[PDB]
Amino acid sequence: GLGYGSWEIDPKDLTFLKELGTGQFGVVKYGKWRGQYDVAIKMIKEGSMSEDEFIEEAKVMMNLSHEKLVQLYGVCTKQRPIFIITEYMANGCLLNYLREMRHRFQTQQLLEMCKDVCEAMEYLESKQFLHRDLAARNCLVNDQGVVKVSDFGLSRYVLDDEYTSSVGSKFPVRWSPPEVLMYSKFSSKSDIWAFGVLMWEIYSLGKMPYERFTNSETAEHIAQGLRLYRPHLASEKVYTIMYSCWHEKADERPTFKILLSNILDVMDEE
Ligand SMILES: *CCC(=O)N[C@H]1CCC[C@H]1NC(=O)c1sc2nccc3c2c1NC(=O)N3c1cnc(CC(C)C)cc1C
Repeated sequence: GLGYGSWEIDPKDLTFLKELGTGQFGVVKYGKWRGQYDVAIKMIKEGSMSEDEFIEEAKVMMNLSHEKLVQLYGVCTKQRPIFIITEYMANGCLLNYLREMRHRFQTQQLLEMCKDVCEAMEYLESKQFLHRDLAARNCLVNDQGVVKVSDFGLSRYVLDDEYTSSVGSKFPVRWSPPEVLMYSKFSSKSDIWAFGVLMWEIYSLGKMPYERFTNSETAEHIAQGLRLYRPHLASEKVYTIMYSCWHEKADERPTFKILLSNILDVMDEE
């Protein structure tokens, strides 16, 4: 209506129903939009985000739409704190979901989670949009068990320097390729590397990558050409796919289109 652009949600249209917890940007709630539609609401804690830059980018993100990508519905910007409104993912983040042993996953289900994420990443790649921080902690699970990619691109607007450079105590070292750690060279191939680590997290049921190492030791391990190794639940064919994401030379890593074909082949063969 009057006063709200196409990227802007009227917060008065929101009904807050349940607090989901607190993340890095702040509190996340479950609610309804105009009484009928499930939504997630992330309340951006003040001082945490580059808000004017994020809002301009939110206008571009409104045009990103894919079955396996968490849908941005809009932002609430007239106020502090601002809200990010999205489709609701009832089973929470993939990381905690993988760690609940009660699910007793079949490997067929684990590969489907990889395929879910890979389709979303191929879509983002087809739009020349880097995620820049892909990890199981960022993927979400809906009430049907479908995995979708979330938080895409948001690291660009984080003001806490501990998060934004490899020198920082909160940088995702364990998801980063050597050229990121050594030179800060981000590209589609640093998303590819992180996807390989995500595949490892999935088949490891949510273990920390390099769980016996510090970040500093992980960087040295990776820099010397050493890698994660095969999770007990990964077949040889599955391990070949995730390992292909970790070529020291970025240009020898596959695209998300090639990974998708490889994953579909293994689904057929297994
Ligand atoms: C393992 C990670 C974890 O523990 N997360 C916790 C942070 C607060 C409580 C936990 N979060 C959630 O359970 C959920 S459920 C859900 N559904 C939809 C969206 C989200 C969501 C969360 N947390 C979220 O942060 N989001 C969310 C993600 N990404 C964006 C950005 C846009 C462009 C997609 C927005 C939201 C609301």
